[PDB]
Amino acid sequence: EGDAAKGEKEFNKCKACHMVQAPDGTDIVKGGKTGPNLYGVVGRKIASVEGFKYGDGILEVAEKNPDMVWSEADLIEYVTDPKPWLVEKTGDSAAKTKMTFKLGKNQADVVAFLAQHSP
Ligand code: HEC
Repeated sequence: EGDAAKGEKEFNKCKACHMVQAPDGTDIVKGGKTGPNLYGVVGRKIASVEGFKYGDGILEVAEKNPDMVWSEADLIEYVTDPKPWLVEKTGDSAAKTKMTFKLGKNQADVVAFLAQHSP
């Protein structure tokens, strides 16, 4: 539904904290390590990157929904603002988020870009 080409450019806003790197080490987008690798994130189980120290809130969503993977819809909501997304799922207004960056536009496009590299 989104446009991956605009998504790729907008992802510049994410790359301070996230890379897109394939399992063989191929860099699609070089980025930081503060947040998890986002290669393959679309259709991935929520908070499931081994070795990453996730916050308590996103782990609670995964524990409550053990089979739940990132849908495009959920990704669009989460990247808009992680906090209300966690609050809705956990029912805890104090739910912890390690990510507070907000993307108020072009969300579907960034998600389309990520989907192109979630083969
Ligand atoms: C650092 C300041 C960040 C920026 C800028 C962006 N994100 Fe992020 N992200 C960050 C952290 C520390 C975490 C872990 C969250 C937690 O509470 O543990 C995340 C997480 C995500 C996820 C979920 C990944 C998973 O494996 O489940 C996604 C899908 C995600 N981030 C996407 C994303 C995008 C698209 C960004 C730019 C618009 C972006 N993040 C910015 C840290 C940081």
